[PDB]
Amino acid sequence: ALTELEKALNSIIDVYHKYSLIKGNFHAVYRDDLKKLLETECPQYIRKKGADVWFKELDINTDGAVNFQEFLILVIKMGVAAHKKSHEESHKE
Amino acid sequence: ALTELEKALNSIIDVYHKYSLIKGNFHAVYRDDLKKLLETECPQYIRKKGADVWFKELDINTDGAVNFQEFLILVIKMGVAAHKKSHEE
Ligand SMILES: C[As](C)(=O)[O-]
Ligand SMILES: [Ca+2]
Ligand SMILES: [Ca+2]
Ligand SMILES: [Ca+2]
Ligand SMILES: [Ca+2]
Ligand SMILES: [Cl-]
Ligand SMILES: [Cl-]
Ligand SMILES: [Cl-]
Ligand SMILES: [Cl-]
Ligand SMILES: [Zn+2]
Ligand SMILES: [Zn+2]
Ligand SMILES: [Zn+2]
Ligand SMILES: [Zn+2]
Repeated sequence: ALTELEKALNSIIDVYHKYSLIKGNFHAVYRDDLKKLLETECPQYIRKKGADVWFKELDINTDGAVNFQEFLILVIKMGVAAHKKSHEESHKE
Repeated sequence: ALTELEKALNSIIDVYHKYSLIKGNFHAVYRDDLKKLLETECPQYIRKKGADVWFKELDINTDGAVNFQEFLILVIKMGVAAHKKSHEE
C-alpha cells in the first residue's frame, strides 16, 4: 500500500510519462508535446504564458527537450501558486 | 474541474497541512511533527536518512520548524528519487 504522498508523486510521474512517451526519447518532452501538456494538465494562469515561453524557460540544459527534472520546475510553481491562493482564501486578506 | 496534475498538488498540500495544523504556528512543522511525517508518508529509502538529519537539512533558516517552502525541498527530492527508482527492479 502507498501513502498519499507517494501516490501524489506517482501521479505527477504518470502525467509526465503521458507526454514523454509520445515520440523520440522516452524522457524528453518536446515543444509540441509540452503544448499539449499545458492545454490538458495546467490551469489558465499557467497556459497564458504560452508553450514557447515555457519551453524556453524549462529547458535548463538547453538540449531541445524537457526531462522530468526540468518538468518539476513547472510542477512546483503550480504547487506554490495553489497553496498561496488557498492560504489567501482561508484568511480574508 | 480539476486535472490529474492539479489534484496531485492538492494532495501534497493536504499532506503538509496535516502535520502543520497539529500545534503552535499552523504554517510550521516542528521537529517531532516532521518525524511523524517521515514515518507515515515517506518510503524506507527516504526514512533511512533520519528525522534529525532531515530536519537540519529542511530547516534552512533555522527558525526551529519546516514551513511549506522548506517542505517542497523534501517533495522535490522524493519526486526525483521515486522516478529514478520506478525505472529499476
Ligand atoms: C489554510 As493555510 C494552513 O495555507 O494558512
Ligand atoms: Ca518523448
Ligand atoms: Ca532539457
Ligand atoms: Ca504547526
Ligand atoms: Ca524553517
Ligand atoms: Cl514563467
Ligand atoms: Cl491556518
Ligand atoms: Cl501553511
Ligand atoms: Cl527508463
Ligand atoms: Zn498552508
Ligand atoms: Zn493559515
Ligand atoms: Zn497570509
Ligand atoms: Zn520516467
